[PDB]
Amino acid sequence: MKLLVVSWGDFERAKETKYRFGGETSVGPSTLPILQKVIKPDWTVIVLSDTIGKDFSSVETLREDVRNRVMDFLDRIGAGREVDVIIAPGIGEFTHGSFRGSAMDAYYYVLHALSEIIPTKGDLEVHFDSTHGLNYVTLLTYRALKDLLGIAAVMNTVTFYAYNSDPFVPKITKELNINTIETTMVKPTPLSEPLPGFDEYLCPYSMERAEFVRLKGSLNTLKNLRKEKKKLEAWIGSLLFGLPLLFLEEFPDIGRLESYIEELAETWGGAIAVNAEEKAVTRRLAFGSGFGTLVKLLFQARITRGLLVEEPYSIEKLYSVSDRLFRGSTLQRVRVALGKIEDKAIKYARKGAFPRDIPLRDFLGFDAANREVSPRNVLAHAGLEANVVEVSMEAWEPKRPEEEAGRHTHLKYTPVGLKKVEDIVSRALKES
Amino acid sequence: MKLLVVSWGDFERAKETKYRFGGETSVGPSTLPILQKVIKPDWTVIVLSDTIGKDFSSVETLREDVRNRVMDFLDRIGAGREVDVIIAPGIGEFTHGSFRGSAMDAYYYVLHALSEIIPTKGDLEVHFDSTHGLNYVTLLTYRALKDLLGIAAVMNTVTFYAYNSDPFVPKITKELNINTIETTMVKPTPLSEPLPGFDEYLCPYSMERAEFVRLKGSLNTLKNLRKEKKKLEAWIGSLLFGLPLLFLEEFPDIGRLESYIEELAETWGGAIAVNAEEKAVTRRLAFGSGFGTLVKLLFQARITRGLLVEEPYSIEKLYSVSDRLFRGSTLQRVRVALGKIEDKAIKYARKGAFPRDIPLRDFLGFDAANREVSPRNVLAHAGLEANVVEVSMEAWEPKRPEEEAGRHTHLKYTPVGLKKVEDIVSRALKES
RNA sequence: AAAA
RNA sequence: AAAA
Repeated sequence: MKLLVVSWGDFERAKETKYRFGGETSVGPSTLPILQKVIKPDWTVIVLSDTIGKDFSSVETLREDVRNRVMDFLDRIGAGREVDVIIAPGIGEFTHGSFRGSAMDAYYYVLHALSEIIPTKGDLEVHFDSTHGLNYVTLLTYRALKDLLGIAAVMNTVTFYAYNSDPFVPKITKELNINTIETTMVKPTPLSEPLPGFDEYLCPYSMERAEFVRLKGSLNTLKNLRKEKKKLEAWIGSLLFGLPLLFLEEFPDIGRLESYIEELAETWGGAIAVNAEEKAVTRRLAFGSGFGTLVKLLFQARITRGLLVEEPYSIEKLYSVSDRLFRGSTLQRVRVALGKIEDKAIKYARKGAFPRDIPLRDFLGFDAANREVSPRNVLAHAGLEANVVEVSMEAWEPKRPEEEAGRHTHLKYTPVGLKKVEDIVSRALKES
Repeated sequence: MKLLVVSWGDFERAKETKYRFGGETSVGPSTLPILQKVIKPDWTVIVLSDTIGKDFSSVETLREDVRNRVMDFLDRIGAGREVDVIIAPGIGEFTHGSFRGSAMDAYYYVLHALSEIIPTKGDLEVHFDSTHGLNYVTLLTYRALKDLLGIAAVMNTVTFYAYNSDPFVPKITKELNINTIETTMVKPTPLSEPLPGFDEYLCPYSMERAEFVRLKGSLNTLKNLRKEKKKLEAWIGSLLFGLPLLFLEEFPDIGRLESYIEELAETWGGAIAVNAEEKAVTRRLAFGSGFGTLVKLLFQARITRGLLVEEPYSIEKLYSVSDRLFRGSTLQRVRVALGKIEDKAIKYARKGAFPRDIPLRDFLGFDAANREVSPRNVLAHAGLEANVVEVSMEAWEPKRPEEEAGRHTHLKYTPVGLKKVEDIVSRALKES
């Protein structure tokens, strides 16, 4: 899949020039037609600031004005309708109207929008044009794109190309080359932050205390998050630290994560004030880092949901999941931890023993004496510490016990064991 | 250390305006004075494109013209002269001049310059202003700065703030807010790139192939680097995968890395052709990703050189190096590996026995079953594999042997063991 | 609890 | 080349 993302400012103010790109040439006010002709992408995203809009009767009319002006300009330059348009919240005082709010709303808004567009299945070839962009929208869009692509790179091959034309200068420019400014294979970077404090999801920009306190207390989302926070941090730590059983057992509820992000986004939306008379937009609520973390968390769950299975969870599944999630010494750590349990399983099966509901301590033949659960042992043994894991082997008639034992031996956390694992992993994440 | 980095284009064409920032107010053509007043940095860096240059016979004439116009503008506005100016290789055709080369040279040049300015001891508070920047020079400078700060964060606390003013509309705007667009605690990111093939240090942009193959063959750098490559990759993998003994034994020669980077940078500099009459700059050689990797590699060595000591290496020294360098399950694996060696050493010291130069396999009491060195066992056990490591206890009179064994027990790779480990770690870095 |  |  080939994805073209372009950063635009006041696109209607661009002068007619010509562009050079992939040994093609082109005449007009935009790079987008020659980029589409050479790169031939499956999908195009246009990112710009709402600060070009002029219809101040309401928020939906402002977006409608900006969107009509993009669609009119696409027909003019001949670029086709097969496009997504991200209308980011911009800032500044202009003659045609006034736009106020946190500038970082643009990062959170674009991140949210891109998280619903970037495919969560298959390889990605991503092309980014900064040519026409505002400094601030371009930098925040670059950053949001890189953050989600780093997460998609845990499951899939992700390549990224950046473009920028030579500087335009009126009255002297004959033609602009579209330069390559980046060519990267994106490294896998799983989410590596805890969920923050409840002061950090939605922040007052210009809303008084009575309205904010009442609004913050009205949100189901912050109530339900208080309750799941430690479970979600447990899951984040499972990709970061190499804990394949914790990855499956703490796998988040995607419907639930959707409704948290929906409720925060539409509360941010409802707090935007549009004054038709003064031609002022005030974004009275600002997004905080916690909204960004939730968006990334949902995206990471969509990227990895292919690996989630129906319990019970076998050694063979834990190998299979681990091969997709983990690399380097992390992956070898997991294979050493799983291998020790698999070896004992092969020996039991060889002698027609099939233990059920047995603590991992007993299965491995450890001392009943060492039942304290340390951070050190939970983290250094892929989360499979002998005092928190229970083992069950299915009974079968073995023929090749060395190939068969692994799929027939199931592991789960004990109820008590899970809660101690959750505490250790949550705590290790927060002291990163 | 507080560090201010600024991104400038045609700084002289900016209009007088009012800036708001940190409760202060400033009237001027530049953000720089109000940024310096409010942030009070220890050091300022200005990054701009050489494509502003006017009457050039030579590279030195180009750079003098540009530097002199920056110093005129600094004096004219608030700012002082405790300033580095990075004059970056830019691109495009302008009234006064024509600049041809790889646009990505700006990234490698700014990365090289910042690697010689950003301090490599102590915490970093870094401020980045993009308001006056060219789109392409701004992204490449942001990226370069983030790449180096990620390495610095392995050893020190690094915080990063980015700023961008509201958009300027000519003749209309009056006051401009300087907005915050990023606040970040920079995550530790050790270098995760292998050194590339020998075609990726310097590439012809505009050079005859006879001239290029002759230059290549004349470079001591590429000859020496052919010999050192696997060793340098072993050391990169040691921080990445958690191998504290390999980190000490393969610690690279800083004087030689300096020499390789200066030869590549000097060669790129001399391949730059200036035609006085047609006012044309051609950078005949482009920097490749391998110049980037050598710069990051020298920086990560400077950041970590305070941890290095001479042989021998105690279990106590390896705990402390691991405590500074490693986190999560990587550190807890180091501690378990080292702890098993210490435990066994206490048992020997209790019996008054002080064995020397003994294979780790024999020291731990391993049998004969396997003597092969698997990537799995090297990477999963913090590079302390049983067949490649030799243990020496240096005899003392034990009183509290459980407190004393760590000081007096030393580990070393065997000469044959070091080679296999290098091959395994080098290959792991290249696959992942 | 031979690589727990 | 502060809405190429």
